[PDB]
Amino acid sequence: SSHEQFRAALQLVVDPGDPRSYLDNFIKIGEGSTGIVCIATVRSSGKLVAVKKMDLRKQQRRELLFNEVVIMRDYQHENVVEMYNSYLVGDELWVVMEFLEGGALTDIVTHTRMNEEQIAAVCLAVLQALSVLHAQGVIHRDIKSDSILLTHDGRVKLSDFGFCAQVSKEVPRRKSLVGTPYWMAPELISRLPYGPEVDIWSLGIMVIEMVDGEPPYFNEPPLKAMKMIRDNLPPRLKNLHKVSPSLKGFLDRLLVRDPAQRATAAELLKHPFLAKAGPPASIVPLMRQNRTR
Ligand SMILES: C[C@@H]1CN(C(=O)c2nc(Nc3cc(C4CC4)[nH]n3)c3cc(Cl)ccc3n2)CCN1
Repeated sequence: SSHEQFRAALQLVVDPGDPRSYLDNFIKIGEGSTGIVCIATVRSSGKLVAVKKMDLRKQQRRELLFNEVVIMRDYQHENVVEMYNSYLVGDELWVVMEFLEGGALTDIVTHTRMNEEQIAAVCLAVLQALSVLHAQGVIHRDIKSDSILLTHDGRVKLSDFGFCAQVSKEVPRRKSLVGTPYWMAPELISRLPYGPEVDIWSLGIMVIEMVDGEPPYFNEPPLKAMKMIRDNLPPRLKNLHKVSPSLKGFLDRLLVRDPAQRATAAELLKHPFLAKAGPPASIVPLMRQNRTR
């Protein structure tokens, strides 16, 4: 049947065997839309790893977990969480990854104000990842603060590629409605042909997260937020008058409704706002203390 076909297919691109041959002491530390994140310990070693566990039977778009394992195989980039191995355990896909001990950007945003040196540092790190991914035809399609992980020394890496897509010379655009409603680009909510530009819109929403502490429409039912994103003017900062002209001029190039006028990752990397971008040390205080907005 279709599930057995897909499971056989997935078995062909993952590593063989059971990672319980070398992983001990699984503990759930978090969850996302497709499954849970555990920490585990390499047997006979002190090495800590993160393991994503996704039940195939619960997935709305199982083919995109194929994309994650395949496209991100041995992807080595300073701003991308490293994937080590993948396995099929019963009806679950397990993906063994680097453990980032600074936590997720979501936790920083909810507990503290960030200054613009810190906001620019985070944006620089994400756009360096996206600029390369987009040049290779990879659309992430789930950019948001929960997809951003930090090290204790303040490095910033992108993860959560479970919704990603590959575009090509032959098939340069997608139309699938995929992502997290409050961060979705309007042309994607509209199921119009779209390219990597949808990640740039989502980054704009994450910038609003970093400035305001939440995305626009965050307490609205998700279908209503999607209707307002699709139909209304781009959402604005609640704290509009507390940010510099540089940051607003930057944000104005991300939250552009027309994908053909929205800035690309490579263009944004040249923007004057990112000359503010602080070094890893500027991020470190954000994981150790809180400062209300
Ligand atoms: C849907 C997921 C849910 N998340 C967590 O559960 C998650 N991941 C972490 N560290 C990771 C994650 C990974 C890959 C991605 C396995 N490596 N290191 C965390 C580290 C600390 Cl200190 C505190 C809380 C954490 N929560 C954050 C990412 N988005």
